[PDB]
Amino acid sequence: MKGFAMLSIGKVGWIEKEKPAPGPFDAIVRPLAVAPCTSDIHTVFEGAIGERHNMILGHEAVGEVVEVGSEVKDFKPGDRVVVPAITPDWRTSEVQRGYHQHSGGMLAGWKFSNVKDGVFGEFFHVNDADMNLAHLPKEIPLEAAVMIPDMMTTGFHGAELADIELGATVAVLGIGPVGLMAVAGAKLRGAGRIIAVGSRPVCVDAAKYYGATDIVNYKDGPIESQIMNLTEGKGVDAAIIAGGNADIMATAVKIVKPGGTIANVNYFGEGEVLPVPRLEWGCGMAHKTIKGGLCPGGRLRMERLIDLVFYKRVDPSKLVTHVFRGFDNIEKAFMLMKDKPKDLIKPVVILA
Amino acid sequence: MKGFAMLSIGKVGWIEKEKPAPGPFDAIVRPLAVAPCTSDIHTVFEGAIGERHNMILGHEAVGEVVEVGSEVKDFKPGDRVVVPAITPDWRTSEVQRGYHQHSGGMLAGWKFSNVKDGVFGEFFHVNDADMNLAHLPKEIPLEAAVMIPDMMTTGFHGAELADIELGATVAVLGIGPVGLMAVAGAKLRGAGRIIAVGSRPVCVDAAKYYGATDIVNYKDGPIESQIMNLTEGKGVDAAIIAGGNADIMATAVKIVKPGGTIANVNYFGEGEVLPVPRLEWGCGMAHKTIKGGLCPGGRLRMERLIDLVFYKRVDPSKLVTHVFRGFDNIEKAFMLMKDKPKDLIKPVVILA
Amino acid sequence: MKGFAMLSIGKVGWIEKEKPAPGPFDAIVRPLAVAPCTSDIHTVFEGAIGERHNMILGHEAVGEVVEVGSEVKDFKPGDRVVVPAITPDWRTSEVQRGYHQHSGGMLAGWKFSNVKDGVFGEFFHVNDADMNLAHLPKEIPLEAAVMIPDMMTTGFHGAELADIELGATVAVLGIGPVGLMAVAGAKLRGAGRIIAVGSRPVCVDAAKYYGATDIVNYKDGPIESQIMNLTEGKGVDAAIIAGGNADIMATAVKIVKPGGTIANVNYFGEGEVLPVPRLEWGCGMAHKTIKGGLCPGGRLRMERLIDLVFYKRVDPSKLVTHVFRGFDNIEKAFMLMKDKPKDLIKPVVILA
Amino acid sequence: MKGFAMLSIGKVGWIEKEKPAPGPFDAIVRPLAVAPCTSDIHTVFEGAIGERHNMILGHEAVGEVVEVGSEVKDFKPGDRVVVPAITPDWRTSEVQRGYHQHSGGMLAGWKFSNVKDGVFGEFFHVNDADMNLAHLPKEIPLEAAVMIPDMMTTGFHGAELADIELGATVAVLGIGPVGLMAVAGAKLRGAGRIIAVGSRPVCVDAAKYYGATDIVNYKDGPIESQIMNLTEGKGVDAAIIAGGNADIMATAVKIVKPGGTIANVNYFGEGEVLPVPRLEWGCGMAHKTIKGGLCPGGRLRMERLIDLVFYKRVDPSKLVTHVFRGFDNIEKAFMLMKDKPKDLIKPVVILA
Ligand SMILES: [Cl-]
Ligand SMILES: [Cl-]
Ligand SMILES: [Cl-]
Ligand SMILES: [Cl-]
Ligand SMILES: [Mg+2]
Ligand SMILES: [Mg+2]
Ligand SMILES: [Mg+2]
Ligand SMILES: [Mg+2]
Ligand SMILES: [Zn+2]
Ligand SMILES: [Zn+2]
Ligand SMILES: [Zn+2]
Ligand SMILES: [Zn+2]
Repeated sequence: MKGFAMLSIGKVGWIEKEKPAPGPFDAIVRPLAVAPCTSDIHTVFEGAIGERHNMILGHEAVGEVVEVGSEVKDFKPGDRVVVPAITPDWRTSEVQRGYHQHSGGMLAGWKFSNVKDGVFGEFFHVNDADMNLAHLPKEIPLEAAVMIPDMMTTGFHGAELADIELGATVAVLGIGPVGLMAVAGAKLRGAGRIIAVGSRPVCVDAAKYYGATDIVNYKDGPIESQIMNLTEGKGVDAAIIAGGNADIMATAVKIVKPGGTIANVNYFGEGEVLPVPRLEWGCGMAHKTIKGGLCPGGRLRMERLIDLVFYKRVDPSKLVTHVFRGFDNIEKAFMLMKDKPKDLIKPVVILA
Repeated sequence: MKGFAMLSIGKVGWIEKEKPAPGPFDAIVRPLAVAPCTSDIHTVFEGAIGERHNMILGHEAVGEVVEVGSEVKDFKPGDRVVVPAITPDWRTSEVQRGYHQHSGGMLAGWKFSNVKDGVFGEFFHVNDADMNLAHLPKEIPLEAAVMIPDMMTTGFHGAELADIELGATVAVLGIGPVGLMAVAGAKLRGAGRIIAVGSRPVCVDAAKYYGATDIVNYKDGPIESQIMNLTEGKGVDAAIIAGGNADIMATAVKIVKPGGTIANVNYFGEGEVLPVPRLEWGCGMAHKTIKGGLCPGGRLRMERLIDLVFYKRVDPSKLVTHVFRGFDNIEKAFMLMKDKPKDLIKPVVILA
Repeated sequence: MKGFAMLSIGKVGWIEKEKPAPGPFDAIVRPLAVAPCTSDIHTVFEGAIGERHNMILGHEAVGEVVEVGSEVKDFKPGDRVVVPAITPDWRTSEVQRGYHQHSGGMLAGWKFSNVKDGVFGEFFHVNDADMNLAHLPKEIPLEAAVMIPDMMTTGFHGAELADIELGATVAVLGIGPVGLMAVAGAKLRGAGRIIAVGSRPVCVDAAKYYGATDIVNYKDGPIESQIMNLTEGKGVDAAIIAGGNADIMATAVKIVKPGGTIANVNYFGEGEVLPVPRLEWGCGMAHKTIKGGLCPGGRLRMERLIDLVFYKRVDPSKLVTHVFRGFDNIEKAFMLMKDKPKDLIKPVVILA
Repeated sequence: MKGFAMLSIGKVGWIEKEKPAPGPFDAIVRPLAVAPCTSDIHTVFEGAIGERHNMILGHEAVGEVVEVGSEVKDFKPGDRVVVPAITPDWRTSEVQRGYHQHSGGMLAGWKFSNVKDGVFGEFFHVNDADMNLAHLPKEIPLEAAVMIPDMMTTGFHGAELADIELGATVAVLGIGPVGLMAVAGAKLRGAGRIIAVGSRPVCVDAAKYYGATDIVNYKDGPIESQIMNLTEGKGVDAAIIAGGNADIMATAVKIVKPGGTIANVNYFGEGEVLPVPRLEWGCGMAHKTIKGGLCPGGRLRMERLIDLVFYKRVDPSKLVTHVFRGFDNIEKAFMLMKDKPKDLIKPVVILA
């Protein structure tokens, strides 16, 4: 089996492994469309996950079931499905506590390209298919559906974590593809004014498209000072962090009103301490709740979002700026993620 | 002072009372636009709230502050403001418990046209100006603003009480002006498929406009059996009741899945017991939570929805089907509410 | 294998079935202690759950794992374990919605003595041992442990659903074994004044022992008015229904303040509609949230409640008012529950 | 009027000011018992809240209404009341958002000894008497009652923020007088195992009394490793921070399992950044919510805790280790808090 993988930190390239075999509850899927995530980049050229040798990359795919186990009941070979980035083992302690994201350990929900070969192969292995796969309606285009596995649940679980109230003002720090979905999520939660913080013209134009009402470029002065003016010094009702480094946490706390929420879905890789300003955090009493969690995965999550797209509630189409064909391009698309052109948001390779 | 009021049960007609005086914290407002509510009808021709003599009617109004109290600080004469239906007394017990709608009593938050003279007068009295009035931006049309005081908050509170989840399937029972806002509400909470239950063609055409994805007319079979078909027998994740009589509660509990929520914002007046089917209510264990409450009021509440319209989040314009002029029409508009023409949703009289 | 079962409605008696075989993920447990539930009585002598033939009864058991499936990993033969009444199939949809009680259907989480042979046999079958069993520390006495599987979770789930707040005033309608644990539940959620509604002298004495501060005997006038008296017409903050018929739902709504919550864990069998007084329910607007759900089950639920006992948080012992020995007795103890002696609360049969 | 106050940072001593005059809705109270707060110490010898000149200190008092406003209706001279540390202005925006602690600004609800003269005087001023005062039952001793205004609400609010679940394991970092009330609050939220982290013997003896089941003395190794052991490496379900500096935040995040809650009610005064270890915070994805808010104040809050004491649900008595008589000792008591003797927890001076 041919598959684009991580060779060792700082080194990738196509390799060959043995086609996976489904367990009684698993399914083997053949990619139809995939996408590279900035996370893979950090995983390969920054060892964000530790050292890994010959691990196929990728965790965002839409495929066709080619083989199922003896115990799979809802998916048969030939079925078109959307595959979640998070594919947990549903029979664990934490699944009973309500946090499947952490089934069997912190961030254990995430398997693809972490402790299991990713989706960038001629085939890949999905565990517990009846629990972790969702059928793909034929009316939803491959390009768009692939934004569902990770971009859309991360952005949306940003908006979810914020406890956004009807007509509340929400600030989104980081307008990348995840931020763009976090902006759409704030709009899906009844957000009134949505202040998107970003500087890429391609990202800002998309943000306005998804509901952004005010754009804030940091190259105009401090973010906390700009948001404060925009809100007559009232601050925002919530702040969703979708990107940036450690610092961005301080910004968040400073622009959020007392009793406000700061929801984080960004993956910090630098330093070892995320800054929480004690003065603006009411010396630990301003009731500014800070949240931060991995995006939900699993069938239901996928089906939920799939309806959101099916009923024109949101269209992830705008996130895809590049489209390529054939496996060979999985590599071209990948690198494209390492050096973000000013016209790039999210590339996708149809696998025809 | 001139004002259209309720004389005796079944009897209305213009009367004259003394122009009200502000307290140190209250304000006097001169209406700029108002709307009759079916409530008033029930209040007069059905004494839904008891016997009342010479009570100026109306509780939905957008006006101008003509006179403030000595202690009012955020409102002066000349200011255009939206006056919420619910204008509670913020210094009570229930306010500390978080239920201003019941400040000082059950539904005591509601004063206008209940224990206070309505807004259908040359002038009306608004208690606690700084806590119960909200500035109306010039860009928002009066026809529209007037829908915020009661229709939008009630409709929206329906969605709010429902505990909708991203992608969740919501069913709204009753597509009246309130139900229509409940349909926009659910869509504002990120509902996916929204099933609107109603028959009036003028109502359904709006329902589609506000997010309904499927129309269910009881004239085609039992509602419960239809929703069950549309949802492959899965049922809905939540059902908002915005109209109907006692029965409808049974429908609700029957269409919602175990674990779902039945949110009610409808005003039931007959019978003395609301039906909750034990069988499909899991014999008291299918976790189908039932909620029901008076719409929130107050400045903040209004502010929030004012922003929703301000940010083209939702447009209440479509609720206004008829626009009249001058006080005199407050009566034609009132009657018009009694006998709902097949082309009427919500009548509004401008400038008086 | 010998086992006391339900032959047909109104008829019970011992029968013999073949000893169950564990699936790769199940376990075979040998009871060490068990207890009859009023639900068995109704299930048999009132077909509360339909016609059943040769169905071993009982669902509250403590025992020893005698055989495990090839895939079980946390349980081995010889282990002492507490077995939850609810033993769901954790790989279902509703488990992703957060309601394992309804995994695969409304109330589907409950298998023992419903769709699966009960625990009143020389052996019984527990599905998904790692997800549905919990180790029993030797320091906890069997008489006590057996109260955890159903009585404890149900009563505690009463308090839980009640949304009790520190110092809140709770009322427990029905002080049977479940009400008793609902009384300890409220105390566990930091309830201040706890009003227990009941007449049996043996129950009231236990109620006082678990935290009730006032006793209300319906034999002294209408409950609704008596509680109104005790609370200067303020009413209670929440009302936990732990027994009664359908009429109790009304009493509940009537004693709860606007914004309060009615939490019901009682299994209603009569009639086909649970009354909800529209008047005192604010005509559908006093915000009186009504909740009612089956008790949670599974390993975790059992581990949590086990620690409560282990750390002397609560002592179920007082619930056990009779102790028998040997299977023979499983029948005498069964009958004992049909005709509640004025000195009975909960009988338990030791060792098998 | 005689009163012990803050002359300027680092300097204190009695001073004289004019007896305060009640506004239409206020009340003047004469102290019957009061107590020093570690915070006054910081506020004075560490300017934790800025420079201040001649500000009467203290915020924890039980007194006698000596004069009420013309508008006050629930309080008359002679009445014995408990006066909450937090005494907000109930007619603000933040109050409609449900955070009276921040009425008029961040932490703005805390007036006493912050922006208003404290309770350490012959008389003191209480704004909004009907909203911010609560009657003290004669059965509750003064020593005990003075522990309600700040210690109890803060400790309890810690447990409240933690989102503790029945049987959940909770850790309390810091067992000071507030931490002792968080240990009590945890037990009041249904906690099973409660791990108290502290070294002062008089504090641990009290900790055990309030429900602590395990004592962790940092002088035996790293707290995180000790808790990890005690918990088989599982970690705690919640961590309430009631003392320590910045670092303690790191400890919390390191001992709480994924999906756990770090609830802070500690007042941090050093540095400008509270540490949040990215590694063990799941790099911003371990779903380890961090909370932290000012203790609730107001009449209702006080009435709730008063009931808790009235129904022997908790007894603050053991927090009081010293008692003194007359004003003169308010200073002896104050200094007693600056240099914590090994036998001190909370000093109270009776008869003002
Ligand atoms: Cl704003
Ligand atoms: Cl559907
Ligand atoms: Cl009371
Ligand atoms: Cl443990
Ligand atoms: Mg579909
Ligand atoms: Mg505006
Ligand atoms: Mg243990
Ligand atoms: Mg009392
Ligand atoms: Zn990416
Ligand atoms: Zn109307
Ligand atoms: Zn029973
Ligand atoms: Zn203190």
